[PDB]
Amino acid sequence: TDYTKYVNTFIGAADNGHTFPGACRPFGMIQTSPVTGAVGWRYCSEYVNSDSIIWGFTQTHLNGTGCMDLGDVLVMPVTGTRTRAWDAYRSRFSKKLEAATPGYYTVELTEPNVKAELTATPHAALHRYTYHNADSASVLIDLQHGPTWNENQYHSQVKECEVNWEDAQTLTGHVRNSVWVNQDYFFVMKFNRPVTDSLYLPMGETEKGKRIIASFDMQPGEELLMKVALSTTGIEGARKNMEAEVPAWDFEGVKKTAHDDWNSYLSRIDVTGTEDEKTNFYTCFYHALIQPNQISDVDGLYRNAADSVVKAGTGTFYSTFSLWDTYRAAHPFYTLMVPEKVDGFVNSLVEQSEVQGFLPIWGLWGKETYTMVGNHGVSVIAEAYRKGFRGFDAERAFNAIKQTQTVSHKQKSDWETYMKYGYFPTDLIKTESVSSSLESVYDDYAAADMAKRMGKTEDAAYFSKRADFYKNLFDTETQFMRPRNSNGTWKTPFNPSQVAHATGGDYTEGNAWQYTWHVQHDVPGLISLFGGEEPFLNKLDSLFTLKLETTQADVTGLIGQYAHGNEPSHHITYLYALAGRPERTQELVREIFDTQYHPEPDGLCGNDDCGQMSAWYMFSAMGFYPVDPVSGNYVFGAPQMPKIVLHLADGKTFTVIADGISKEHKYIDSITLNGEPYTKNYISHEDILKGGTLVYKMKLEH
Ligand SMILES: [Ca+2]
Ligand SMILES: [K+]
Ligand SMILES: [K+]
Ligand SMILES: [K+]
Ligand code: NA
Ligand code: NA
Ligand code: NA
Ligand code: NA
Ligand code: NA
Ligand code: NA
Ligand code: NA
Ligand code: NA
Ligand code: NA
Ligand code: NA
Ligand code: NA
Ligand code: NA
Ligand code: NA
Repeated sequence: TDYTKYVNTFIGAADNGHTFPGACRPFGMIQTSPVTGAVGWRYCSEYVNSDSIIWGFTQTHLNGTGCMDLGDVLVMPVTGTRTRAWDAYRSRFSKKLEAATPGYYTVELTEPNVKAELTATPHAALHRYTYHNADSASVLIDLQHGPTWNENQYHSQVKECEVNWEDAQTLTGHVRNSVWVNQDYFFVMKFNRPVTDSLYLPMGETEKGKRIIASFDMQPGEELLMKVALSTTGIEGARKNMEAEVPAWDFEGVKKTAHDDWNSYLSRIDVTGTEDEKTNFYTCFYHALIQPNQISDVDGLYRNAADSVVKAGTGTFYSTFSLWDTYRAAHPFYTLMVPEKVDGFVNSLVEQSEVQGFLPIWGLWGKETYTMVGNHGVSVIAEAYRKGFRGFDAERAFNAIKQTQTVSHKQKSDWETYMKYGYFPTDLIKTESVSSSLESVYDDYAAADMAKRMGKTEDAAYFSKRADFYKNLFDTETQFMRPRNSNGTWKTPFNPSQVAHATGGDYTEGNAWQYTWHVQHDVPGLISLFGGEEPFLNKLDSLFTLKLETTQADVTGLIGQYAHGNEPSHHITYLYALAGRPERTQELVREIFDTQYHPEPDGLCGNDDCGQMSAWYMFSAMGFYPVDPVSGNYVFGAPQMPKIVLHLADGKTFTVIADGISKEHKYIDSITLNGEPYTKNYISHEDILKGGTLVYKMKLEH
């Protein structure tokens, strides 16, 4: 079966989603995709489905980020007049003739009257342009272009740019830009026809990039092929990358390689359901596998955070580690379904820690962006170790964890303050005091877990003490995780609904209603703080029913104050089950499936967040979720499709059956594992990997 047919790459091409529709390989360096715009300047995302103007095609993209992006090397077919203003090469296009499938994108560009087709290898983009008009057939190569939230930034974003025509078919160059991350890239670009003339357009005073119009001698209907390979290291690295992957001009072959690569992953799960269910699921699977992105050359060389070219220990170095999001479910998903990449990811995290002094917080292009809170590379490593991954040096990995959690670092990890108080005090830490505290607690728990498993008794005791610090922020009077002053008192006034954006506030992208539940490692301890299951459940009921009338304009993703697009919320629906009311978890997961994920461009409730929203969906569809990722226990909610078969790495299969699932039959009567009654509220990683059959008998009665 061809599972790629269920991937709709336009899903999430919207303000809520921030996906890209163009061609990439799983975990690749190239995401070659259209840049679109409308009227005025859009803050974020290079493509949205409602736009009807294409600026060109860039070679690098992040999937589902809030605003960070790469968007390097804009190319655009041009016909007619060669010299124009920088913004005058754009084109309308029809939706009818735009199409995509994993590894491939095509669109008809009305203005130049050119069809564009894009495919990709791990390090190269390959384009095929058909010039219906071949009048001064040309290509714009725009090295100034990049994704910025305003136009002033756009015209100043390049710090350095050098290009060279090596011959009539080959352009090479180097760009450094600054916006979201300090990025150096090098490229080799080749055309399959000789360039007959080239022109540099005049650049703005602050523009350090270049805009090149390259021309070709062509006739109507003729094709031009362009390939471009990138490198972090140098032009020779880019050349070697190209030679390894696109040595000639085999467009159909590259497209097929990409198709087959995607199917080699997607075929690891067989979903039975409606067409829409399969489209939702396989598109999620696709989104989860776009990143982390390989950025090393084919020989393992990469440019690291010290701006030095070095060799990856494993031969491959990855970045794009959106760890605040992904530690929660995307990383667990890789441990199950993409285990052969986990050791490589851990090695990449550790190597960068050894350069910068702490694990990547939000790693991009091998650099640090410091985005969001916590240090959740710690969870990823501890989880991998707990689950039996041994393709990394555990001593080096634990040293990275220990340095991360005990040596203070930017932007938020002031451990002297933290250990003085047992929390980050709101009066001393201007923003995110509570979110940074509670999220750091999880990392200390993870550190303790790995320490215990390595027999590091003293370290385990140290980190276990820190893992209890969540208790220091729970106000029993109001029953919220509440900001706390350095003098011990609670912050007043206190509005538990007030959303924080570091406008400021003590939480991250949310409020106390969400963060009160952020104790993934010790849900029993949190229940105890509440005074038992009954008051805990009463407070959850309030979370899911509280709507605000004077604020909170877009309620996108919200069920009361539960915010499905905000990652702190992702484990919350499962807390009902963990407090002895699983039928409510079952109802709520179904509600999320009914409302928050549809197989349409505008069908997502929120940005995909580098595969985290997608991994949430895939786990929840199977009926279990990693509330506590390091534990390797998956807490039951309810399956959402009739049957899901996992093909595991050793040839075993784990089959999930939602026996009798329907619109109203959404509750679980009973669970059997390998034919025997199963009464625990979770299933272990080990039990999944053993293979077999998990049958949820579905019912109406509740
Ligand atoms: Ca989010
Ligand atoms: K923009
Ligand atoms: K860039
Ligand atoms: K279409
Ligand atoms: Na425009
Ligand atoms: Na089109
Ligand atoms: Na011509
Ligand atoms: Na950049
Ligand atoms: Na021509
Ligand atoms: Na590189
Ligand atoms: Na994790
Ligand atoms: Na989690
Ligand atoms: Na992982
Ligand atoms: Na890395
Ligand atoms: Na990184
Ligand atoms: Na992990
Ligand atoms: Na979660």
